[PDB]
Amino acid sequence: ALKTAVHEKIMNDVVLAVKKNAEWKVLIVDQLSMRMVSACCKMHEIMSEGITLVEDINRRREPLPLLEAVYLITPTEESVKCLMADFQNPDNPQYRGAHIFFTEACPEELFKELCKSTTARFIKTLKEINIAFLPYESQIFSLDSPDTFQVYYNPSRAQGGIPNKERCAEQIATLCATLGEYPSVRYRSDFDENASFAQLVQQKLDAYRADDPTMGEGPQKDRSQLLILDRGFDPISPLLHELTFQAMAYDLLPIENDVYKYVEKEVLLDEKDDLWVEMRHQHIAVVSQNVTKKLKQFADEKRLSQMLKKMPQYQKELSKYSTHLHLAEDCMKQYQQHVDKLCKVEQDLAMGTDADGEKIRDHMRNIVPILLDQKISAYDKIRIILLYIIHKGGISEENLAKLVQHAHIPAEEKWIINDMQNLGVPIIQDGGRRKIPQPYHTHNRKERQADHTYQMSRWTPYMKDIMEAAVEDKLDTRHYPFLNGGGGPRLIIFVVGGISYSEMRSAYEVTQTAKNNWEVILGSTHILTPEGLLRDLRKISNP
Amino acid sequence: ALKTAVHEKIMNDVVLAVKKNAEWKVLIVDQLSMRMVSACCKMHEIMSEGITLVEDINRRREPLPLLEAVYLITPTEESVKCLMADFQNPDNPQYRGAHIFFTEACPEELFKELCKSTTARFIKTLKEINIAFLPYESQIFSLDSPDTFQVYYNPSRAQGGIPNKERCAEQIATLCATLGEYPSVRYRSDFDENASFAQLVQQKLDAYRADDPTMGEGPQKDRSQLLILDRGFDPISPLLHELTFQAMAYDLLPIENDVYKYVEKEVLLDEKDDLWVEMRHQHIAVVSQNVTKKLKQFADEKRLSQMLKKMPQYQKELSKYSTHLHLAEDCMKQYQQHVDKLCKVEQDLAMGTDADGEKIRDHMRNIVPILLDQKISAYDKIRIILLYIIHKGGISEENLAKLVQHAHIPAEEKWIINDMQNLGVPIIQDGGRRKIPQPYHTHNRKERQADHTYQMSRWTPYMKDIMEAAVEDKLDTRHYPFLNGGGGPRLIIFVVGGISYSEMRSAYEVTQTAKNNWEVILGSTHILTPEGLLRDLRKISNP
Repeated sequence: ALKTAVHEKIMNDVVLAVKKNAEWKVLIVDQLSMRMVSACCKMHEIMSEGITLVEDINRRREPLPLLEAVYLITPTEESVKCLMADFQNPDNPQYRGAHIFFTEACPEELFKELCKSTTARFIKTLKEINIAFLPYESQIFSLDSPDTFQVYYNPSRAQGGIPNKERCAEQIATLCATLGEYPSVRYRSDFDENASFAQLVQQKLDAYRADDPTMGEGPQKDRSQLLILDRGFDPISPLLHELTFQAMAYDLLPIENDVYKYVEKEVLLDEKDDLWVEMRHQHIAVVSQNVTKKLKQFADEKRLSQMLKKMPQYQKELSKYSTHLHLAEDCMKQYQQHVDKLCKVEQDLAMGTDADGEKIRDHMRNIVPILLDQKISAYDKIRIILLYIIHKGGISEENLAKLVQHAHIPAEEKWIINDMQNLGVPIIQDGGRRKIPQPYHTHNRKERQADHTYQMSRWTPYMKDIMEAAVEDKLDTRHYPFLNGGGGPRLIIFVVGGISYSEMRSAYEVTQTAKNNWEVILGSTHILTPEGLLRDLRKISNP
Repeated sequence: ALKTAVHEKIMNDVVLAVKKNAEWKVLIVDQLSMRMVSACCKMHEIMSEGITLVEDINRRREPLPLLEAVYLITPTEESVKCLMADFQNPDNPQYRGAHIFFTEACPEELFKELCKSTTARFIKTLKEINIAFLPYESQIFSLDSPDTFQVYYNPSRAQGGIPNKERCAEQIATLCATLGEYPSVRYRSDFDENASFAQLVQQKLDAYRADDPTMGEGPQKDRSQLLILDRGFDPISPLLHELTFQAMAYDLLPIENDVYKYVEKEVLLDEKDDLWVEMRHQHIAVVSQNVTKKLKQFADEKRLSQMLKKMPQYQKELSKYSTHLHLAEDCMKQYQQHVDKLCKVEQDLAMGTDADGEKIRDHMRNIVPILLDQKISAYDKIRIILLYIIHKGGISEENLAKLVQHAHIPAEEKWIINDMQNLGVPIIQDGGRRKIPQPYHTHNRKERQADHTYQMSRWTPYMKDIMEAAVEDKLDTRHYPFLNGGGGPRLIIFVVGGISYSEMRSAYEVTQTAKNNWEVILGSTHILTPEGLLRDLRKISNP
């Protein structure tokens, strides 16, 4: 797991490497850093390694003059300045000394400014653990750089983007490093910025191979490939209304920064929550169902001072079981409120052949009735239109202008449809240009029987197709060439422009199947969400 | 059950008697009324009888001009005024008309004030269901008159008490009525006010027999007895630190008006809570234990629109299971914090023979060490001292003065010990008076093997002894005579001065055992609590 890799560094290269002589220190982390720490290890392991306290470099906290401090922060202005402040004045510093562990090489501009600080004296250590990415999940990582979307798709952003682009490379490089992998680069050639990008990625990791010959060590590690994909390789998947717990939850519910508040108790959906890790990839159809089947299975495993301890945790269990039903409930509600409705139109559009493989009255049918539905929202309608246009392979400046009217889609959201083009997708019918392909459409992909256990869930992400090929070592190269030559093992896929939970799900499935011992790791600039993707297209024409 | 009796009236004399012509009405209840309603019937039965809504006469609620309203309230100023306000102005009343069902005959002073109100017009009905008591539990009722304690034990309250005393009679009379019982009166003769009181009780229920010959109808109802006891019949039980869930909970936790708030969600411990009804009478030793054994047993009994309903209640279940553990936890904590400690001294004192039937170093031993314990509280110490004095059968003005000092018991609480005497209990050794008995002491009661499964729980309330006799029809009469002659069936015990949960528990046990089909119903002026009893003795010398 990528999870394990990070967990390793944090303990073996930070907490333990500093733990010395029955003493005590404070652990200072920031926004991002705390994120990954809290994703790979539990305080327990940390606190019980000489870490009396843990807290945010920013949020001001109480001084501890006689204690060494371990700073595990990112080379950002904010953090570095907050650091410099903690020792902005000797003869009154807080924390006896300072052990600095940067998340990634520090800017020579900032680094140099730190060396000319009153803080330079207290610095007893100075390293960086090379972790420019967030271990979002066991098999998923995020560069947390949603702006790259712009850099990549906003025309008036091209020049003055290299900085941003290569930082992603840099970031991606540390993912490979942290995994002890020196993979073969491949990229979808149907979009040009890809090859260009593919380069920086190589260069960045060539450099990493230098500072460590262990990167890509014997065994299977060599059959490993790093495939770079652009968002345009599949505009459908990211738009659909998925009905698997995790996928669905984040689309219909208001879950800010992975935290689900409900009717006020709030809970964080995280790797740490075992239940969540075992439910996120399941159909609402059976969620509530299996959730309770789990509750019991749990009870059967519980059959005066030593007991007054078995309690605090027995309470925790019950709570998980409540929030998940409670979570799966909010879902089931929203579905009936209007979603099932859209799921029919959408599936038919993405499948090209509804439930019984017919065709459809495509051109202005099923659509309009929905587009008028006064209950359905603006974005819901935009999603249905895009999927619609995508199916037609394009549409006239005219017709499009029509659909947009029957939907009463505001002016401010009008362009979102249009810009989808910047990703490669053919939206405006003629435009008098060079024809554009669509590898993601059902008809151009290997057939899969039309026996889907659920009708509202008929679609499969092209992404999965791609994985299943790469894994069985049969992914075409006129479309997904190797940077030059080549061809765990580990399959590293990177989508510049965001990825969907359905795609994240897929990685898991492929990884937990005919896996020739293969493991698929999906990562991206950011984690996408239907409306998220929409807001993202929006920023190109209205930043 | 007394439960059934009340349930009957509420439906057959209120909800049904008003349910007419496919229409709808609102049910308006108050603090007390809602209590008993929620103890005898579930909304289901009510809501599905033309009761669209139920709510508190006080808490202001929305108007429903075209709906009749059914008021089931008590003849109190608060309620009657709130009523009079609902129609304080015609041409803008809320609720088309009004059906008033008083809990008990309304004061001619208040009643008369209601007749001269703008509300008099809207009154389409006016009755009272004759319930001058609180059906606390399935087998316990309370007159909710804690002041009677004073009337009975405060010397300077005797004259000018008859009013209060006979209202209790009146109240007790309606308990017998509501139960269709015309029982034989008996009273502990060792305390004089008893016979005196016994009288009013007879008279009050003679009167009730008049207005209804059905009171005491054939079958077993005639073997039924109403035994009147004074608090002094057992000063021990009420002082002990009981370790059965309910008993314990109310003593160590801060549970105002039967509502347990914890760490803020709050919950009401009530007959309606099935779990509570099945746990209140159990030893902490096994509470948490059986509680979880129940959780599972529940899960095994749960194995998309019709399901989005099975949810709202499945959530309720989980919550019960949490609050009870959570409740039983707060208990287990307190126990270790200091209680176990006291439980040893106390038990030894009340038993006269600790765990292994020895004797003890009684006179100033075990006591003092505790009396100094800076952790233990003032009341805890007072409890230990009383139990101590009670064991000695009394103590010198001197010694008592000593104990009180080693304990640093404030002046304000000093007398509580002394006044315990007003109840008959011999506290000041000599006093130069007529010797006083103690029927409750272990040695004067039938033997019971010293094989108590728990050491901290060795004591049995004399009260139980009394029941087990009356039931097997063998209760002595030189001490518990019949008002004159005589001798369900139903055993009605009434303690003037409060009753303990341990005693409440006992009634159940006796009722659910060798019961010759007998049922024991325990009732009192109020429900006692160790510190409660203390505060009660306090008011005699410092009202």
